[PDB]
Amino acid sequence: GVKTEQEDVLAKELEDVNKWGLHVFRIAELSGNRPLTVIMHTIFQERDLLKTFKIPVDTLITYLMTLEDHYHADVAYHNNIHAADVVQSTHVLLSTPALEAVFTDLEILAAIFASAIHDVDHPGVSNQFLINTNSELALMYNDSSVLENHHLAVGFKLLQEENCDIFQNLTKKQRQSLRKMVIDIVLATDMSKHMNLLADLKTMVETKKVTSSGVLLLDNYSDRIQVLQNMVHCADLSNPTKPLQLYRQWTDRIMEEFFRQGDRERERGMEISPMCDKHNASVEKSQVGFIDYIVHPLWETWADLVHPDAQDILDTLEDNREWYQSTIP
Ligand SMILES: [Mg+2]
Ligand SMILES: [Zn+2]
Repeated sequence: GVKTEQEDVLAKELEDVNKWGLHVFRIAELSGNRPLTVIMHTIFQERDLLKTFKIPVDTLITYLMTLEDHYHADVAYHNNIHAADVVQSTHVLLSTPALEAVFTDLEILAAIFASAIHDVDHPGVSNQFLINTNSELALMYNDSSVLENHHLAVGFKLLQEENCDIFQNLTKKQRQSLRKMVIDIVLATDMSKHMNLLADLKTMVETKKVTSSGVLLLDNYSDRIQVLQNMVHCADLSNPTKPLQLYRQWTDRIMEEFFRQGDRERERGMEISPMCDKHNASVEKSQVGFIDYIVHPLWETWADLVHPDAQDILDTLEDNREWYQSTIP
């Protein structure tokens, strides 16, 4: 009737679910490689989303396990642990004081569902690799946000498996709005969209308006979805902002995945993609470059939007950047 000793240690780790720096690798081990299922279940309960959207709990668990099973266990980075991490990171960003009572239950559901599906069935190679090899996926999506289109299509298609339709009790109006937001969020995870997303976030910080209660004013769809898009984008680019023990595990994983792509490119006589050549790699210099050109400008702009809620996240990012700089040989 009550939990095993393993289930109890897992539940104690899940008490950090509202904190930046959750031990997500430990949750992966303890859950029997079910980090996405257990973290999504915990967040759905915590935010009362089963009651709000009348999601049968058996349907939720069946869908979450099905979704987790369509992440590839042999992919070192773009797997269920990364999905779980982005979900939990989105969950913390949604709870930021500057956004209190800003977003509806449906918008919260969209951002979390989007986070959960955002990399499903990732083959561990880039859009460019799928385009250059003339893959079926690239043919299907006309070389345009190939992986991100595929993630969405799989995330939604899995709702049609036996007892998997977690949206069965939503009205058509709820479903159409949820779907448009989830699509808008996942398509924005394509790094080709980063510069336009960041420009729009900066424009929003420059024209920023606050309510009498001190929270952000977002009074049109365009502004609301832009913030959710940048939020899930920040969660996706949050590794360098985590405590260094977590950041370094993510770096080991992305470099294993990139080097594997580089090995496949070299064996096929293809040009080796940036940072994918294990014989010509500067892990440390690449991380400092990633932080300086991509991650820090994004998180600095996010920190301005929700000032001062993200100051400790930005501090961890700057400390991690200095640590990698100090190890450049
Ligand atoms: Mg992705
Ligand atoms: Zn991702």
